[PDB]
Amino acid sequence: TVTITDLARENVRNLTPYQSARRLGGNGDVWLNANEYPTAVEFQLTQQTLNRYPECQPKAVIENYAQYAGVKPEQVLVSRGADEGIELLIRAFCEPGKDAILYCPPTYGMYSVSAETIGVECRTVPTLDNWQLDLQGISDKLDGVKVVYVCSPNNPTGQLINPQDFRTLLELTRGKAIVVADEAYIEFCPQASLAGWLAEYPHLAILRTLSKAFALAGLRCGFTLANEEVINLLMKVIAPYPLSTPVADIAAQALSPQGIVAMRERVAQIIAEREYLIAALKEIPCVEQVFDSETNYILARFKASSAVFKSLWDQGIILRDQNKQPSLSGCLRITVGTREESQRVIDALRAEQV
Amino acid sequence: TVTITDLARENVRNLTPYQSARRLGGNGDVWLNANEYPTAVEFQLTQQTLNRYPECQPKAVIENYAQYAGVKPEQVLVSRGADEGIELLIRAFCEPGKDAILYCPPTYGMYSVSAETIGVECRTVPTLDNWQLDLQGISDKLDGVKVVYVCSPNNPTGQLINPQDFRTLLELTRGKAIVVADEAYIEFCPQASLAGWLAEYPHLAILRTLSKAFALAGLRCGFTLANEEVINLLMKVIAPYPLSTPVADIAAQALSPQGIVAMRERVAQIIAEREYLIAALKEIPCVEQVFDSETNYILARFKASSAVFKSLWDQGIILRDQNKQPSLSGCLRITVGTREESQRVIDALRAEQV
Ligand SMILES: Cc1ncc(COP(=O)(O)O)c(CN)c1O
Ligand SMILES: Cc1ncc(COP(=O)(O)O)c(CN)c1O
Repeated sequence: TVTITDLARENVRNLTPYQSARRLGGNGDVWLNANEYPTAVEFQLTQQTLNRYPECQPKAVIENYAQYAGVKPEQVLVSRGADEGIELLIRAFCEPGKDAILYCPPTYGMYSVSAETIGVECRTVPTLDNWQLDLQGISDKLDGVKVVYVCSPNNPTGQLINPQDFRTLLELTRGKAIVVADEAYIEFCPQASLAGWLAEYPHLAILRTLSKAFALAGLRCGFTLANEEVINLLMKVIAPYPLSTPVADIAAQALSPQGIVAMRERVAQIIAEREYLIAALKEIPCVEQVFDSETNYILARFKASSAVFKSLWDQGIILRDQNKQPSLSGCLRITVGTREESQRVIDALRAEQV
Repeated sequence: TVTITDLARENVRNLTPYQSARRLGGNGDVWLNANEYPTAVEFQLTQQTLNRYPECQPKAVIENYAQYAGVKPEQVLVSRGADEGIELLIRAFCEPGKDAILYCPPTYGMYSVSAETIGVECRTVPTLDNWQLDLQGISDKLDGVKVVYVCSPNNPTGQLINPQDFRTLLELTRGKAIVVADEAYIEFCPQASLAGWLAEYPHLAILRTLSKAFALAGLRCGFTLANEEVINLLMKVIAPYPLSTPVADIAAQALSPQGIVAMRERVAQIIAEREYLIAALKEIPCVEQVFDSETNYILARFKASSAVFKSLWDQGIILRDQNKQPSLSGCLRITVGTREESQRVIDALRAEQV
């Protein structure tokens, strides 16, 4: 007898779904585990046309984002979060069972999940001790690679990748692979974006999202910025109607000139709060080291991190365990929330210190 | 020199994106080309939690739909329309370059588009003259097939597939392939659903949507109904956060007991309007034949169909040309809208008749 499971693809049977979830509804009161902006920003629907299909690429959203990002509208694609952008790039450039993607741990886990699910080889070149790119390592492992993902600023470590090294990576991949700069957190350090480099690199693509600084993770709205040739290829593999009208409606509102002003205020707010938390953490006994951050989260190494994580977890303070990540033994990632939430973390940590 | 296009997958370079679009903004006043409910049903957001990520599978949506469909919650998956359900099935059961899908033209075009884009062989077995399944043909072309798609009622022809033949198809595929009954239009003939057959067939999957009878195409919300084993496999390949909160919010509202009552009223409305249009069309000179329908659209063969289509198009009456579809020479698909819209069609057609 043949089971339904026997009919599934081998890679699908053996893969482990992305570990995003880690809930405890009505149990935790302080959520600093998903890099979400801490407070809700309200939006209401303005377009009651739900009986009709939306545009594949809502014009107002594309144009408002292009204006905001400083790129041409033809260089923008909107999708269901940066997560879908990751998928589209593999779907368009990586032949299953032939081509591979390359990423550098420790970093965002969806690059690997998407490739493994689609059936594309995952090539890894761990970053250096300070999490900067191992350029020599990458240079000798590019055969068969079609897409390279580099998160900058990096999640979960928090630092920016030296642009001088992005220059090198872009040269190494010229005429060989698409370089994807994941800028999910670039709003917190806008001057470091590679968006203005498009005219120099035909193979450069950039991932953006409304889930973090924009405080709209619930909208599942992201973008890919690239030269027209790349955008048009991605448009050949995207679903016909990837964005719902309610999302196009509210996303456009959030990207209005006033919306941008508000987003920048949110960034300033988070940066000021981040610096408070960083300074405070460094003084806590159970904290061994706090790593520099250019995002809305902080990576810190703790003494008995698993004990600390479980202790805060039971207290309703939900963080993100990084102990199993390469090079991140003893590290926990703390999202920057409100001052009160930072104080909850600080006070709880001071309660450990053995 | 290597171009960006040279880096794209061969199948991606050669494929032709799905032909959904056919717009003429502010030019057409009567839209009967996408099988959308003709009037907007208003919904407002009730959950201002947009800064937080949604659940992968919003509980209220899953439970409300399960209740409505008469199946167990564990037998339901929610996605970005039935379009994504089509994708998930290929993604979970079809190994690119090894396995194939099978469908029977003329039918919905996304089965082929998804398979071709992913890189899975498309096996076709045209339906018979009356668009019923060519069972003998299918029986001899199942080698390597992992997923079979059958739209019932069928788009664009409008008729139901004889359940006696679904029984045969299910036996032919037992322990070999997943049979997917596309029930995007089952709300118009609910008694014909195969949802109650799940306990008898481990390999049966059903596609459902909120885009038609539910009048919520703008929400991009669909479902897949199947036995738990199948649902769980599909859940291994779906994106971590496939549904936005605004959509989960409003979809749940539309699936409330009162929402179901309203949907059924919409169905009754459309059926009554459909019968009016069918009866009227048959009498028009330029109409050669009107085919039976159990949906919210009517397929009809016309004399000089291309002339008729262009004529109405220029008059602001937008239909869906089927002239290029196998066996559908001279046919146009007319969505059932309001009485006024049906009259516009009837009056325009009577203006031809040469
Ligand atoms: C580095 C990184 N990239 C991309 C994403 C996805 O962003 P999205 O909510 O637009 O699908 C995330 C969200 N955790 C992320 O951390
Ligand atoms: C037969 C059929 N199946 C599936 C779909 C997709 O439905 P959705 O708007 O839920 O992605 C459609 C929409 N035209 C359809 O006609």
